[PDB]
Amino acid sequence: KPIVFSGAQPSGELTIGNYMGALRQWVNMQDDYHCIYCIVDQHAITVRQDAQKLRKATLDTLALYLACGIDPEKSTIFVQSHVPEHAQLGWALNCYTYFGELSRMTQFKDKAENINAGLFDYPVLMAADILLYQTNLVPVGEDQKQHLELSRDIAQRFNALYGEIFKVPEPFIPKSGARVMSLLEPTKKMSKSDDNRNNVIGLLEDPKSVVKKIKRAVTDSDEPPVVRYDVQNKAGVSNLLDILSAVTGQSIPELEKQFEGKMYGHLKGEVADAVSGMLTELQERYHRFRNDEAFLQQVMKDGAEKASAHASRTLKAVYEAIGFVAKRHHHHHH
Amino acid sequence: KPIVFSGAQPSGELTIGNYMGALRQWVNMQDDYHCIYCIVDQHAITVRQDAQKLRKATLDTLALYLACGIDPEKSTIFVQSHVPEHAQLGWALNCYTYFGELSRMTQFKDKSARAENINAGLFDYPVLMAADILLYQTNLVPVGEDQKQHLELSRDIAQRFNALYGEIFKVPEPFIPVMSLLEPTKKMSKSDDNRNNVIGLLEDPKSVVKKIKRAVTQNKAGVSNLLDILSAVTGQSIPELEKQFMYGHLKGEVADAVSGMLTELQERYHRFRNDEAFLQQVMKDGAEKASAHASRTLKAVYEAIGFVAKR
RNA sequence: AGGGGCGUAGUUCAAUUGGUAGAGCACCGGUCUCCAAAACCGGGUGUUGGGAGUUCGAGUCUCUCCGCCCCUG
RNA sequence: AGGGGCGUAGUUCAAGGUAGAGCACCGGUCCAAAUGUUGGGAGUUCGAGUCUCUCCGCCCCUG
Repeated sequence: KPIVFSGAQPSGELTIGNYMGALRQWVNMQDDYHCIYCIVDQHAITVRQDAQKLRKATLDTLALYLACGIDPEKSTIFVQSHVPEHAQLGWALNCYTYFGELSRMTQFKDKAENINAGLFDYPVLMAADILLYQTNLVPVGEDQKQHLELSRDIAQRFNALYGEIFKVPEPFIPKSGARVMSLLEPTKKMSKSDDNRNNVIGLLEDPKSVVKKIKRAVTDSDEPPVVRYDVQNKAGVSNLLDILSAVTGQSIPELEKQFEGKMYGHLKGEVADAVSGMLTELQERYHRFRNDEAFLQQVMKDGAEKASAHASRTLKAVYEAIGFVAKRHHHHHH
Repeated sequence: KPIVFSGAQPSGELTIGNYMGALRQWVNMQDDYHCIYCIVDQHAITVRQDAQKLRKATLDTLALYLACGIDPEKSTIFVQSHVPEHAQLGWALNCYTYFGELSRMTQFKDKSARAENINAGLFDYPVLMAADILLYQTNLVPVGEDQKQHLELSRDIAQRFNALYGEIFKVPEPFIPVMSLLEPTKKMSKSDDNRNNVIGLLEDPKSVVKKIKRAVTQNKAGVSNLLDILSAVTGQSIPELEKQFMYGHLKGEVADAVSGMLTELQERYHRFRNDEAFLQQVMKDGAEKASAHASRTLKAVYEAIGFVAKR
């Protein structure tokens, strides 16, 4: 079974695009694949932020993944900081990553108040994240192909010097989920990092907010009004259909037939009642999980236990190749 | 009691300058100070090298410190990598050290002048040295071998993290404390390719006699230093030596003097070095003792930073 | 550890010679759409880093603190 | 993932016609001082450090 590493950034309200395009289909693939979901809190402190907020953000992100359907029996779900092997391999990989590679990373080269070594050094740690678990499928994140390429460069550069300690990871492009485009720029896809949030709709949004946001979405000035799928000409109405089709499963031609003679104010309202209906169940659930302090502390405890087992195997193999003397655990440790 | 952290580079072979300069004294200081000795194998990989050699080295270096007199039950001696807290705090302190400060470092800027392995390692290491120090609530750091900037930075980071989160760290302070043979104008350093210009703690009289015979002989400083050595080897002074003392006699006398200083050192090493079970026990006990302290500091950082804690 | 510097609406920038902190962009309304956009029509930004001085008058001069930037070893 | 550039002895180097340096260190005072693998392979050529191709390592660049 192929092993898949995804990272859950503690900040960044999951959008309906994230859900329907990616995580929804990945919920249905936990038995075929060995999916690992790591809450990368050590990657978040690269940017300064409120200590209580990050702690709550970590716990928020956990419950929502659970709320999105990640089964902690089938899949491994943990907090990056709770598995030391991450920092630990991170340092060793610093010695097999070159200054220029890190500095030519398009993001950093761009950044202006916290040019910390975290910001610069994150891509090595992100390669330590992938490589510990012998990952072979990586779902290439947003604006982060560079990063996986650097992981592949690191792992080959290490394995070339010492042997196949690591699996070279390949990018994961699963079943393309729904096509969710930004609500005021249907040319652009929906991004969790969108500074203007009217292009987005988070998974935990008031039915009112869902309505207010789909109401402001861009349409066209076609007279007569038409609900037809033309991605070139009718983008915003195309997008409204792709979203709706995704929530309901109905086809684009079915939707067109259903909206014959209806205007856009109706399609909007209809798309908003369908979105918010989906998010009521997933929001019901979320709070159950978010309130169940015990259950949360258990999914963490069990989850990190499963990770830190698989990671120390790899970390031992690395430190062996490296030239280090092994930690002396107990007389009868092997 | 004042907590002293000192890092032990595996690869470098210790010189008589190191021992009479520091260790010999420090050995007789483990009851007044809380001394900590960290064999920094993770700082060693920033350069490429033979894996098997390092391993040996680490141990050779460990066993040599135990022979020079370091009590594993009075001090904390251990191998850096055997404590994860170091990389854990290294990562976190990476996010509080500025790109400028690091690039500004003399040691990097220069390798960025030309240019062999400009790796994240050569760049981020001064942060890891800061993790090394702040983990153990260090009070005093023996700064030597062009590592004053690295303490300054360690002080400057501790001041910064503290100023934002609480006084979780202690600001380290520089502890206030022989020249190279064929270049008395230069000091005797383990990091000198010419080991004819140095004299190892484990060198045998034949090799010790041989190396000193070629010593260049304040205006005759090769003489002056060759005498200074005896001054610390014998216990005598300069006037007693200026009176007691051709130059072959001085050379032959520092030979029998220094190799006579190395005796219990060498004899202890060969028993320690081969008793791998003893080493295994010393690395296990030091590491267990180090984690217990380092994990305490680390817990406090992880709470200040805002991380959810484990259990 | 020494040594230099910078700090203005959300953002990018002004404010001559010490005399009334303003623009673009973004954003917000209003008009406008079935809804949106666009289009017009307006609107509002600001801890001038914090504090202390100097002056009749300080974004402009001085000090101090803060944070960051640059330099050296 | 793509696109350029570089590679000579320990080190810095010199030079389509058969590879020279320097510095470094090793040889020759009581004591001390005071060389060739042109990255590898394959081509083109009478002839290849030089030209083409390919690989390897690193450097620069883009997202």
